[PDB]
Amino acid sequence: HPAAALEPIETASRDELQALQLERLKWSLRHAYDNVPHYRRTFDAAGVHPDDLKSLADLAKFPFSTKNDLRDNYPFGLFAVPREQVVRVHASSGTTGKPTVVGYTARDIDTWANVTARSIRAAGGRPGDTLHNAFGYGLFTGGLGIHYGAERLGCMVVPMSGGQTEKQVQLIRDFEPKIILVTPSYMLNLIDEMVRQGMDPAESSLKIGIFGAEPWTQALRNEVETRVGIDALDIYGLSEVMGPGVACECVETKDGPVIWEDHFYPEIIDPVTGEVLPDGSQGELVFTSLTKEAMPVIRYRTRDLTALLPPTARAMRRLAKITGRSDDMLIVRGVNVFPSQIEEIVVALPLLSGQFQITLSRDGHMDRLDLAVELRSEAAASVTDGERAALARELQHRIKTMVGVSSGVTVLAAGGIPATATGKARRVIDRRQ
Amino acid sequence: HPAAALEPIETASRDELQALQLERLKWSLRHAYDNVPHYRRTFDAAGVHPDDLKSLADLAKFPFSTKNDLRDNYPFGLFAVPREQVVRVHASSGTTGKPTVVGYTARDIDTWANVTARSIRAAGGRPGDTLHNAFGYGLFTGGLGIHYGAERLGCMVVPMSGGQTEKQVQLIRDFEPKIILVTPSYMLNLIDEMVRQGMDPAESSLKIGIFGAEPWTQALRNEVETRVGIDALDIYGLSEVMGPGVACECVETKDGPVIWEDHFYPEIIDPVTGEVLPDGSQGELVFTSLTKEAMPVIRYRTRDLTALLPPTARAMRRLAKITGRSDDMLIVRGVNVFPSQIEEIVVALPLLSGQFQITLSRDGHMDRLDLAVELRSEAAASVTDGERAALARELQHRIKTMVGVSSGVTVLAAGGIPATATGKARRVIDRR
Ligand SMILES: Nc1ncnc2c1ncn2[C@@H]1O[C@H](COP(=O)(O)OC(=O)Cc2ccccc2)[C@@H](O)[C@H]1O
Ligand SMILES: Nc1ncnc2c1ncn2[C@@H]1O[C@H](COP(=O)(O)OC(=O)Cc2ccccc2)[C@@H](O)[C@H]1O
Ligand SMILES: [K+]
Ligand SMILES: [K+]
Ligand SMILES: [Mg+2]
Ligand SMILES: [Mg+2]
Repeated sequence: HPAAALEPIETASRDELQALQLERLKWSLRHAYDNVPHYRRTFDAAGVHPDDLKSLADLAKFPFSTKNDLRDNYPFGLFAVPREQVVRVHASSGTTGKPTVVGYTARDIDTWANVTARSIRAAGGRPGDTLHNAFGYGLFTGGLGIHYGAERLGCMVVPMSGGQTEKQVQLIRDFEPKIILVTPSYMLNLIDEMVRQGMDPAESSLKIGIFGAEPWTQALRNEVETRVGIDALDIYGLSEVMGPGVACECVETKDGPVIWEDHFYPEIIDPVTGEVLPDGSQGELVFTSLTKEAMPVIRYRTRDLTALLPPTARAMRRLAKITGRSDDMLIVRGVNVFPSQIEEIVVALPLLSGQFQITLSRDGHMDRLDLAVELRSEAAASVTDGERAALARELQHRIKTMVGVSSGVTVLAAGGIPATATGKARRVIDRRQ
Repeated sequence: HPAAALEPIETASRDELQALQLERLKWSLRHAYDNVPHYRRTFDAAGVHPDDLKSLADLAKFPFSTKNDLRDNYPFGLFAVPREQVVRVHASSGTTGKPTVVGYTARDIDTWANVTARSIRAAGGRPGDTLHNAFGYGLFTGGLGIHYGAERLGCMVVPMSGGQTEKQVQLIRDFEPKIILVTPSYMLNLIDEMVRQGMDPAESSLKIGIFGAEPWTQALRNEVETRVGIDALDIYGLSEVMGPGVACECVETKDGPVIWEDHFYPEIIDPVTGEVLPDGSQGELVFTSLTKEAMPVIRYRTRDLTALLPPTARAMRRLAKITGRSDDMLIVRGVNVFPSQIEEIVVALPLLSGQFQITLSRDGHMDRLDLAVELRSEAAASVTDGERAALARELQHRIKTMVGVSSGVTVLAAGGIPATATGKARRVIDRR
């Protein structure tokens, strides 16, 4: 429409694809090196120059980037263009109170829309389909990324965003979307609300669900597909690389997300040593962007554990199950949360010692985050019961506001959280299984 | 950058503008009549036909449309193209539990981006400026309309959306926007938060504030301009017509929103008789779209009371103060709320009689919505205090969810709300 068709590159030969990748990879390395002081330093210190890349395998010579490099160059230090050529910024959780920040040229936004349209098409969406977009609109990459891709595909986009459960179901009923884009966790909430409204979940217009932003199981898939009468497809990404639409599953094979590696070049490494592993081996997923202008990323470590699998329905490889992470990051209802994020907010309250413990659990199918924090000892003496309840509320509101997750808060006497014999607490107890 | 400069039509002659309007009006009326059964019907019933329009003055022959017509044709009954050619819907409060729903073709989106870019440019914005967009992103037209306009103009858009007050100020501090787009009420919240963070409001990077979605005073303008060190400009619109970017003020003259009447054709009428009034005269603003494909609107009554003023900085006319409305609609923090909307949610709870009263008040500079409802008599006798407090919280949450506004809720005994001698209550007491 024109976007009903596959792009030529989607069905290109392995040779054609690898030639394109090599030509873009040379450009992207040199773009990074010339235009981003950090990469100039980081390459120089590693003894490597862009010229050193003669073949795809030569990528292993180049250093890794991580979340720390963004943190150390906040807010815009990793831009490879002047800010006056940057039309979009997006923001998500960092390890400190400064968000992780990414920027995009006009071309970058166009590229993003194109791969996100490609993803929705791979999953079976078409021009003219009504599409219910329940990913968060705003600083998160999910909502706006899915928005542009769907609009580029010629879908009728319902910009629902991520809350208002009764209204979600009202509009699914009234607007009759064929496609829903939503976290897998919130999809379950929506099914529950259909039931409470007297709507059998299989009596909906939906034929396709495209789920991402967090891991989900085969069992969740079977449960959604069966109850709602849809094909459910897996859409992957992360803000640093672009957003959603880094990889997406094809409905013809349903055999895991296809990585759009004409744009986003994947490697798998041992998470401990950093050595590159052969395709089929489980390790940590690393990306190098091939077409990004504003913020090229070079061997960016996702911390996601997975594996690369051979091409099937496309010219490109696939991801295996994403089985966890190699850092301490939590995802709650699609929202990235670091324990250190919470710590910073906890310590900011002068009545609290800084001692804290997050317990994650499952209440039915819903994740629950519960936060215990300790008073300073001098404070137990003087803080009233009403004062410590308000302290709990205030802490809950700041975490909701600054991190973006809802949490139960409990305020304990000093020593109230079980510690090592010298006072060290386990920061995260995840019982969600 | 292809959006730094004015468009030719912006400084065209009045003759040339009116000739474009007439041609586009002929097209719009016929597009509506040919393709929307509703309009076929209302035109026919009014004894008029698109051919009947031979000059701009002939528009007064055509019937008005209103929110009711959207209500009666929900969700998509006023589309003039197949739904498969519509790429966007947006939704805002109706008088019922069904939202007011509007649709756009790909071309429509492009047209809307163009007039919103033009608006932000009029207010002094330029390609390369960092713009902090704090209008709500989602079903509201505000967030996404401003988004596409600012992107089109080549601003660095920060897609902040409407909440998270501490984070708003953190990112204004850190990202150093030159432009903020936000409701005028929420701008005041933001200034308070600056103070609480130990930031003097005048030590921001901001140079331009573009405020709308609701009426604001000269006094609010003076306060914001003084305290923040900016020029504040007024941007107007409504979802049925397109969104924000129907009209916007020029920083050159700061004499009220310029109507982009190459796209949106204004009339002022007496809100009682429907008679068209001469420019300079106070009445009700009525729009007819000139370029819209998916949902052409013909003589749509905004219910906004204002006047048309002569051109100054552009070829196009300006709006006077928007002084109020000719219906019972409320706006709280940019969110449209109908009393009938609230009634529908109240009546849905089977313990409650349906008797209700909204009190609006000003808590400092902040609007409060406070809602009293009555139990049915048989229920007072039997509902505990815990249950009745839970009822209040549930009503509060359903109003927040379905209407989009926060409110205090009180649950009273039957007759607890002052009524007429035969039990009619005043629905709205606006003390703001
Ligand atoms: N399909 C998925 N399966 C498993 N994990 C996922 C999946 N999608 C994203 N994640 C996790 O979340 C991260 C990035 O979170 P971030 O907030 O940066 O970006 C958005 O989650 C972008 C997104 C939005 C909508 C759909 C898909 C992707 C990644 O490193 C994974 O750990
Ligand atoms: N600048 C303003 N001055 C006074 N009232 C305004 C102004 N802007 C809009 N209103 C009121 O809000 C309605 C429409 O509400 P609705 O939600 O459909 O559309 C968005 O308020 C669109 C908007 C978004 C952001 C900025 C400006 C305009 C309109 O009929 C007026 O009563
Ligand atoms: K995520
Ligand atoms: K409004
Ligand atoms: Mg179904
Ligand atoms: Mg200033």
